[PDB]
Formats: sequence, structure tokens, C-alpha cells
Amino acid sequence: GTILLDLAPEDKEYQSVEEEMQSTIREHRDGGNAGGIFNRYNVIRIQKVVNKKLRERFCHRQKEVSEENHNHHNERMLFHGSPFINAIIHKGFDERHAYIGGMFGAGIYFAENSSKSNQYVYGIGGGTGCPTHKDRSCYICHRQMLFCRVTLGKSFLQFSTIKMAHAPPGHHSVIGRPSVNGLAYAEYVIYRGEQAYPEYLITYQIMKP
Ligand SMILES: [Zn+2]
Repeated sequence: GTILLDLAPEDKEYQSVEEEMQSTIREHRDGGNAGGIFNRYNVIRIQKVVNKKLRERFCHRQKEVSEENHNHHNERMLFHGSPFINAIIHKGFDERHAYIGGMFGAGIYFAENSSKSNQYVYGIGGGTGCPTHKDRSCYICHRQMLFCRVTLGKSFLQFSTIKMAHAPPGHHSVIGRPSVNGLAYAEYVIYRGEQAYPEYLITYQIMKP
């Protein structure tokens, strides 16, 4: 029920996504332990995920949020790395498989920075790395991540560690903005899988300095 459409490297969308990916690369305080050491990706292919049902759910929920947020659905293109990408592009986002170990409670997380999402491609905290060379800084294996469209709506800006099962009353998402001696980069949390849609599937690599 899911068809993948390879975008040509000469198309505007391809280079737009790529530019949105390689420009949001930042140095993390872990010294590149989980995501590995890199400064720019090696994009193999960018494929659009097509599934009318998931889009129907997404647009329905988007309409609900819009109706409950000043007729203005805050759609934002955000990154997402997970060891279960295929399950996402086939079945859609699911809050039943949310990040319980997250800082803002068992919800679905999204990073504005591509590297931060790369930190979760091979699992939580980098996991155990690639399935071939057992290295989470492997420059050989083809990694993947998701450039998704997330519906935030009325966002709730919490900076400290506040766990929760759902979004605050009158809200739809929880945004954690960077704080000194706190979190380094912004995080975006949604507690409904209907508020995200894996628009772009990015197959890439990391480059050794
Ligand atoms: Zn490898």
C-alpha cells in the first residue's frame, strides 16, 4: 500500500531537501559518539513516500487541529531517525511505539537538526551501530532517515524535564527550546501519529574528515 518515488537529483525538491539536511548539521556534546563523526552527508537517494490512507488520516487530524487552533495548522518539515523506518513508511507514525525514555514523556520526537535525528537511526543513543560492521560511526553502510511533515498546532514550550502521556490542555504538541546547561538543540514532540507524515525517505551516508 506504499509506493516510493525516487526524486531525480536535478529536481528542485531533491536539492531543497538535501540543502535542508546538510545545513542543519551541528556538533553535539557527546563528541559524535552515537551518530558518529561527520560534517556533511553523502546523499544516495531521496524518495517520496506515497500512501493515500496515511495522507487521509494526516489531513483529517490536520483539519481537526486547524479547527482547534485559529484555523492555522502549524505544519513544519522536521527530521526523524529510527531503526524502524520501513514500518513507519508502510504503516505510518504510531504513538503506541513512542519514545518512553524521552524527556517530554512517551511521545513521538522530531529534531530540527539532521544530526540529532541521525543519533537515533541505529537506535536509542546510537544503539549498537550498523548491522554489518557493528560501528555506529560507519562511513560504509547506507543509513536512512525521514524528512517528515509534522502538525504542531498550538505548541507548548517546556524547557525543563516534564514527562507527560499526552499534549497539554488546549495544545497539540510540546516544543523544547534550547537552554543553557539544559538541552542543546530544539525538540518537537507530538503524541498522535496522525500529526506526522513521512514525506521524504532519505538514503544517505556519513563522510570521514
Ligand atoms: Zn558498517
